[PDB]
Amino acid sequence: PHVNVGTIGHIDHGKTTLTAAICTVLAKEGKSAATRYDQIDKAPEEKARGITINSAHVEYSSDKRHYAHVDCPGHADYIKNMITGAAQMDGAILVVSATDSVMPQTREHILLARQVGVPRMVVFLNKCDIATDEEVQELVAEEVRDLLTSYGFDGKNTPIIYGSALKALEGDPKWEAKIHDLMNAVDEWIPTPEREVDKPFLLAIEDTMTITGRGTVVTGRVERGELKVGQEIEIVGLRPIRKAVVTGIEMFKKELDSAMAGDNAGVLLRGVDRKEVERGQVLAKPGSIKPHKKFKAEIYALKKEEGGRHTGFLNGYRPQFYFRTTDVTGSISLPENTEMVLPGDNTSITVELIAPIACEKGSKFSIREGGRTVGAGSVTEVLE
Amino acid sequence: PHVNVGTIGHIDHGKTTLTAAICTVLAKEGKSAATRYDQIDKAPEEKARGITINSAHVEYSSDKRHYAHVDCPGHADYIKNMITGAAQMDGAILVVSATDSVMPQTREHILLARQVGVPRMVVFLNKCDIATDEEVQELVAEEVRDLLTSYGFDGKNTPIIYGSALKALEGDPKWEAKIHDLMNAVDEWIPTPEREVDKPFLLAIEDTMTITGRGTVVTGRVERGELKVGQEIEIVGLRPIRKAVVTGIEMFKKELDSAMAGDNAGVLLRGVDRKEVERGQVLAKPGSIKPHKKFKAEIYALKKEEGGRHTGFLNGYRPQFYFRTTDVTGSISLPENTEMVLPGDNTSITVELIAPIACEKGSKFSIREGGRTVGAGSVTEVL
Ligand SMILES: Nc1nc2c(ncn2[C@@H]2O[C@H](COP(=O)(O)OP(=O)(O)O)[C@@H](O)[C@H]2O)c(=O)[nH]1
Ligand SMILES: Nc1nc2c(ncn2[C@@H]2O[C@H](COP(=O)(O)OP(=O)(O)O)[C@@H](O)[C@H]2O)c(=O)[nH]1
Ligand SMILES: [Mg+2]
Ligand SMILES: [Mg+2]
Repeated sequence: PHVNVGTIGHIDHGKTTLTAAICTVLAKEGKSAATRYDQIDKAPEEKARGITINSAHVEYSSDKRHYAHVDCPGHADYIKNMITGAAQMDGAILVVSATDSVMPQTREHILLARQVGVPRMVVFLNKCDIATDEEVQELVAEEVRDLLTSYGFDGKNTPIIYGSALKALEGDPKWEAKIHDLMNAVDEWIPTPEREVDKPFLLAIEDTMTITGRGTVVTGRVERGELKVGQEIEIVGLRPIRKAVVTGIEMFKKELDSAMAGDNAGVLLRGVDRKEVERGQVLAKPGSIKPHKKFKAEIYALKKEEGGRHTGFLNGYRPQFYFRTTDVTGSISLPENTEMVLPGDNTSITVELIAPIACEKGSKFSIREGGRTVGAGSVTEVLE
Repeated sequence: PHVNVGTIGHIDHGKTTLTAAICTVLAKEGKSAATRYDQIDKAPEEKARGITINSAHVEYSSDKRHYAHVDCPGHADYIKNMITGAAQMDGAILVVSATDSVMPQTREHILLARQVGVPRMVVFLNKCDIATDEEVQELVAEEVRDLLTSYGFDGKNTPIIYGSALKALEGDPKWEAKIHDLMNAVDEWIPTPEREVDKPFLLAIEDTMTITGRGTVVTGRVERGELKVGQEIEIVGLRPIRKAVVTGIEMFKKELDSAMAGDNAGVLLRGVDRKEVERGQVLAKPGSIKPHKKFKAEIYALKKEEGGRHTGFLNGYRPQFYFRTTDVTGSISLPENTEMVLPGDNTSITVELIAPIACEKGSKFSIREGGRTVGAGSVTEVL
């Protein structure tokens, strides 16, 4: 079980150089492959549910943990990666050039990280081989700390390493030591992710089937947590919420006592009629998630050359919102002074659905029109 | 009195080419000067102190009016120019590429145009030599109209000319004709600006004085309008608003009967004690402007190299707000999810001053910290 991290920050501040520096320094101890800057600086197109992103992925391990590291060419790739959940960062490495201090994309990545629930951050104050004046370095560091605090992060205790990603790539051991310092800070500051099996149980219902005399079997993938026979669940979304007692769990055709995250299982609910359950609802640990018709979210509207809309949309745009296994029609309201959202834009929106869906902070959804995906979103607030 | 216009729109949609095309076509009638694209596109960057705005300037006359036309290279130049007011625009020529449709800077320039008070717009749907197929052009046109309307403009009646800036510049007479259609649209849709001397009188008080035998005399520059001896004015700002009759106007050590925009004049006020006036107040036509402690504004934060802050400021920043002649301390409240404003940024803000200052929509001000200018703003709403 590895830890997911990534290099965020303003363009040309040194994310890719730092990524190559980590891999190069760690490869000398046999803890990574010798990944070169030019392999990562290339924009490697990938596809994650309709959204095309240029994104690089490397792997390395520390003395304590193994890491999966994401790095992206463009600011637009970071927006797309974080909203869709294609990245999923247990912790972020914020690169800030000491010669430029905080820049607009530095703030946007930190805000997006707060909205998609990135727990913690470690800062690499880069280009200190250029900005050698310590008073300059401290002024940038104090600005980064204020920025982290203003967005809910622990600016006082966030580790900030003063280094040079370039000179570390060159083999200068004085600057290589900062790469070691950054790795220890990541080991100690970025928490090990909670296993999906310890989270509140959730299963997205795909099919229903009546077992005459006993109840109704609902089938779907357990997204997180663990369910046990005899436990009580809630059926959330679309229809009025209700509780049910699980009397059976089967996967192939064997009868199992439990189901956990990753399982595609049939769940027998005692006394529930097939008309009470439908696709799009979720089984959930009672009280762990609620139904909502109104929510706030950050969205990315796909460009025309990505299969998205060809023109912008206004207030009152009424598309379909795809949540896990089904779509629900909703109406979109826009923030003040945003009167048109164009293809390629990312913006906050407020959505009033016609039917309630089970959603929380961090729920992912696709915006669809005529069956094609025109945008992707991440729920930031349940507003009901 | 010429009309101030300018090309706005997303980068690479043809603003500079259209600017050169307008002059080149009208120069054939002696109504402008033949202008190549490189004269404006490759002009050098600006090498001075303070806020740095890159902008080119041309002149041309249509059949009915004379025009001063400004064209800027970068998006940041348009933000700075419109917020500070150095690019005062009685009307705008929005350039939109028929190949790319409306882009984020197209919407951004329209929003900024409304906040600084640009009343009207004509649209030059450009690159119709590439995007032949009048159906494709008409779709982009409807998108521009919907965008114009969504931001408070009359998108339904806004003149839209389907042209090609390049082929007009190169002398294609079919496309040259669309330059003349654009001039007709500007002549008829862009309203002639109201004369400065005809606007409601405003004077910004700089100095106050007691002529022991005569009375209180306030001195300042007339921002707009005209003041005549015997008229009633209002003293707006820093004190409860009151009225007073003008009994004297002095300039160049002579008693005069009137003062107008641009004049620096000492104004003698009847029944006003010196403790009732002070720098930062304004004299104004009664009811034309009100004092406010709270307002909304679009501001541009100066970069470090422009003499501004080296670091970003947070919610609750309490700087000075320099209005015409004096600064008033005030607190800044930022829009949602904007927790820090960096040097070089532009953002809408809400301000609460410690004292009421006379202000209105379009009032310009500076943000100052320790005496040095760190930002420039334009009031968008008074509360
Ligand atoms: N002097 C110096 N240059 C650096 C450093 N890190 C990156 N650069 C340079 O800055 C430029 C951008 O770095 P890159 O990693 O591409 O930035 P990214 O866009 O944030 O990935 C490249 O030309 C690097 O060589 C550093 O620590 N010191
Ligand atoms: N084919 C064609 N190209 C154009 C037209 N107008 C502008 N261009 C091209 O678009 C590019 C950018 O135009 P420019 O005037 O610099 O746009 P600006 O950045 O808004 O000022 C230039 O290479 C022009 O040659 C047009 O009507 N037709
Ligand atoms: Mg990079
Ligand atoms: Mg230009």
